[PDB]
Amino acid sequence: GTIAGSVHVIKEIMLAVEESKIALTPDGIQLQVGESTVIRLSKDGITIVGGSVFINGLEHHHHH
Amino acid sequence: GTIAGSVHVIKEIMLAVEESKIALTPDGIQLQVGESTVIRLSKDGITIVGGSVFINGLEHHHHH
Amino acid sequence: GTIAGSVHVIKEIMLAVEESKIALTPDGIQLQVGESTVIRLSKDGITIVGGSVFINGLEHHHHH
Repeated sequence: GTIAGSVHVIKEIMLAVEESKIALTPDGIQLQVGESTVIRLSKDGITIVGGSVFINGLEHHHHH
Repeated sequence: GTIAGSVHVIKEIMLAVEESKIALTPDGIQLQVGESTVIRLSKDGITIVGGSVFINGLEHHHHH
Repeated sequence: GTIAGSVHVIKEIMLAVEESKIALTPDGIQLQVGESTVIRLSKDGITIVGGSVFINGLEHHHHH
């Protein structure tokens, strides 16, 4: 399905098309596609995760 | 021009101001400005490209 | 507060929930949360800054 919504009572903006979503809340911003591609922004920083992440042609590998 | 639109018949949300665009589809999310700055998110990962990309002050150079 | 708005006279789309904002203008796109987490996209490239930035589990440290 698809949802585009802005609500204040409880404060959220959501844009969604199936599994692709952008959400804004007082805690920050999340962009995601499916279950494992996610960019999250919060007051304290940013997390970027993806099965493959490429930045200007160079792959950023996983660290555990 | 400028466009902000949500459509389901065919499933897409688009936010555009001239050459700056964010689009959501069932395939993922794309953010772009002009023809060569792009962040794309898909089920399988993320690509980030820009003439200059800086992350926390450090430049990420191009790899071919 | 919360704001979701599209204006053309002067050309801007803004999505905001308290300190979390996404703005599109002819100059590009900015996503931010609070005062120091920011992703900016412009015709010339991309800047990503956050108190902590992690990409696929690896921290990207600050360079001055």
